[PDB]
Amino acid sequence: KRDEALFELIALEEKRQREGLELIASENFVSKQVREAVGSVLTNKYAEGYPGARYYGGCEVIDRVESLAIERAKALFGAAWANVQPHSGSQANMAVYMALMEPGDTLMGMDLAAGGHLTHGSRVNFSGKLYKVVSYGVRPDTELIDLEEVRRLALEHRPKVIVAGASAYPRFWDFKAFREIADEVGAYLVVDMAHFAGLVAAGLHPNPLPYAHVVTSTTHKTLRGPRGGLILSNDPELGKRIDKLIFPGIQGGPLEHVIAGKAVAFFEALQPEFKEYSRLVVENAKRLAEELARRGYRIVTGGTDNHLFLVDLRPKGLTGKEAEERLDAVGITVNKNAIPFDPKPPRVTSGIRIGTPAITTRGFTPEEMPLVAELIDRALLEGPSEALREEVRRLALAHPMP
Amino acid sequence: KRDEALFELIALEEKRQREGLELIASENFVSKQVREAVGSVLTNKYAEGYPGARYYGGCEVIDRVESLAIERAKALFGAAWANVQPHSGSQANMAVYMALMEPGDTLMGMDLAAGGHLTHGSRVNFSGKLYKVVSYGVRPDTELIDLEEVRRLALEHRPKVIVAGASAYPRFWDFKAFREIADEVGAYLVVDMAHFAGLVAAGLHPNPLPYAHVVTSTTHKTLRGPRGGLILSNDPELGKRIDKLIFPGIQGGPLEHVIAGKAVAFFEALQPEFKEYSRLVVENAKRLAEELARRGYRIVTGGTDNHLFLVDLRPKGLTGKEAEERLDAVGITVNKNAIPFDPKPPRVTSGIRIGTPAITTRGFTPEEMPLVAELIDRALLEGPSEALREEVRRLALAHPMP
Ligand SMILES: Nc1nc2c(c(=O)[nH]1)N(C=O)[C@@H](CNc1ccc(C(=O)N[C@@H](CCC(=O)O)C(=O)O)cc1)CN2
Ligand SMILES: Cc1ncc(COP(=O)(O)O)c(/C=N/[C@@H](CO)C(=O)O)c1O
Repeated sequence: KRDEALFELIALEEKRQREGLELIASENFVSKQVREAVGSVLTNKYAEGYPGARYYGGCEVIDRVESLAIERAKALFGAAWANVQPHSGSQANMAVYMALMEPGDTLMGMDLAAGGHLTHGSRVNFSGKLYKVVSYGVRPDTELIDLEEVRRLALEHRPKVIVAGASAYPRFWDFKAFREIADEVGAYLVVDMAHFAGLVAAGLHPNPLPYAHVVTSTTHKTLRGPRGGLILSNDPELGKRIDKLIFPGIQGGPLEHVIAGKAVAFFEALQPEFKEYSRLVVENAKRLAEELARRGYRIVTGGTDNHLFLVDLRPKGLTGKEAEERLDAVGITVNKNAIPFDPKPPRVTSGIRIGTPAITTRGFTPEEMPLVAELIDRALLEGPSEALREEVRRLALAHPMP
Repeated sequence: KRDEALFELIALEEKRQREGLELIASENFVSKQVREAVGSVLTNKYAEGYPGARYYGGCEVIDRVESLAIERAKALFGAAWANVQPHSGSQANMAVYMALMEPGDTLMGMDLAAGGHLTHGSRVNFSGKLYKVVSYGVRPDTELIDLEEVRRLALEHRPKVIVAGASAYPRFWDFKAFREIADEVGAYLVVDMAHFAGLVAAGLHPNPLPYAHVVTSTTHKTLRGPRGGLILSNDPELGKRIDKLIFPGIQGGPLEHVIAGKAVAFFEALQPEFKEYSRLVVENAKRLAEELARRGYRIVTGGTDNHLFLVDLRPKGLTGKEAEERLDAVGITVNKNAIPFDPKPPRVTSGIRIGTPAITTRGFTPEEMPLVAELIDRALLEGPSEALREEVRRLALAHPMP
């Protein structure tokens, strides 16, 4: 018997994805071959351990798959060591923190309200439960990280680990300065590149590998791979320590079908086509930010260096929650996001976050960003209408999904 | 461009799975429709939070998928609450421990050599690093759990959490007695049913749900679903606590394509055909253990009540590592496994673990277990030969599976 109730929902989700504009910055659409690998029989194999050093028979082919994912990751990112087993970006961070720190040690990371991730020290996350947390944010007058304040905080608190990277920070990172600061206090520098890993792979974002002691990431988001995690380093001895925390430390059997999907995603990113895709992501984001500024919004930090930007909605008197709702009503998905020193509480906010990776995967190009900006503005100014929902639906449908 | 090299490896793994006898007790073969759900576009959507309580818009269909998995898990096991987001059995156990304990509390679980899982308190695992561990074993004479020793250990050490369930214990569990022992010291009883979850669902193993405070599980062993984790409870208020530890506590975005696969697996397990499948799993395991005993192999406890058994290879002068290699040389896949009171460490061991869920899925019957026992025996006694490898290959190819 086919599970028809479940597959009816999958068909509805396929239709939903085709018929709207996905502007949430973390999203992307994986290729059919990434899906083919993830849906493979490799899920059937228990393969605890590492290639050639497994706790089960029968892993000869799985070992070739996992080694292929590892070697491609090292080639793609210019790394000396990789671990491709983390089930998610959160598990990548967890293994690294547990390899470098004991509970009670001090972790330094970007404040959630300023753009940091839950795993960078939030009190409701294991990162802020197991470790003492020092957070850094952005300057009120620049909207940017203040390296002098990062350094001041690190000297005062002597973190064991400093995390650079974020989920909602629209500019480049000074990885060299972060490593200088970590060196001054004897901390490890961990770079969580999840959001911008595709741009690093494409050479369109500074590469953190030479400066970080360890780099963590998601394989999804701008890298456009299957949902899962990744760890990289230029230090294979540190790598051996982290391998032990992934297994037997915090995971059991790895998802070898997902690892096969990671090998496919790395294959795709090693092709020259991926650099052009990534160039268009960055150009779409800059252009869309510019076109919204021309229509009367303000862009936090004035713009963006990467795939995402933050819209300050105060020129038009809207909250992030209101804007989210109005845009959802016409099939445009964004997410509310606090602006620096936001005057509104976090369930409300004064901003939204937009990213271009997903629409760029569907073939949107920079000359189409004025129209996207116009439709966003109309939704915000006019509120929802059937006509605007259908214009968005036609536009989405005209940009086929992988 | 298609990633031909990676897909050639997948084809080699498909061929390996067709042409050998997969006797690893923790493995199975998922159906084509479980694969189809896990390969779906649902990977593309970030769905942090829970159904009807998401961070982001656009989850209206995802919520119906996750809710379907939740409600089918509740119906399958008679639970009042379920969490279907854990990425793995390891993450299901981690979240439960962090919901019920603080680092430094006492955790009581089964000794690893006696059958307990790494996440039941191993010092190289988060369970033995974050918590103070005390372990119960089995009796040296019968190799069975002695509930009176379990009771003494609990009274002496006053654990906050007692774990019942195991990776390699071949007999039934007295969950009522474990709960009485937990109540005597005010401990929470956590049952990790990962190995026997399918047998519970089929009514062929005592159900822990009435007696445990919390039940954890994998979806991919006897449940024959996608690779992932699961949490259940008959207390929906305890469930709300644990939901917070899965997210935002230890995970980020859930794998909604895998969750769709879990829904499919639970649908398959609710079918009458699954009860007959599970009956044959247990009959095959009992018969195969009896057939090897009649060839002179020592079976730990003399037999099995479930899908797995352990062979003590000390009388044959072989380590489990050597047995695993010899069997794999002729296409019979097992894993070396610790046995109770094992003098050798986990990378060597004195035994092998065999289970029947995977071959039973391919249609192996109890009347074929005499032939499987013969092939295992010859592999250990004579070592490898192409004629023996081909005999194994023919028997495997007689049992096709899409
Ligand atoms: N009873 C039981 N059997 C099981 C497991 C289990 O947890 N318990 N496994 C659960 O997955 C599998 C084997 N996995 C294991 C992997 C590593 C270690 C371990 O203790 N490793 C140590 C020391 C190794 C050595 O020196 O031999 C380490 O890595 O430091 C144990 C089991 C299958 N059989
Ligand atoms: C009782 C129990 N709980 C949790 C897990 C952990 O499940 P993930 O592997 O993280 O999905 C397992 C796994 N067992 C494997 C070896 O780990 C095996 O037996 O062969 C288990 O047996």
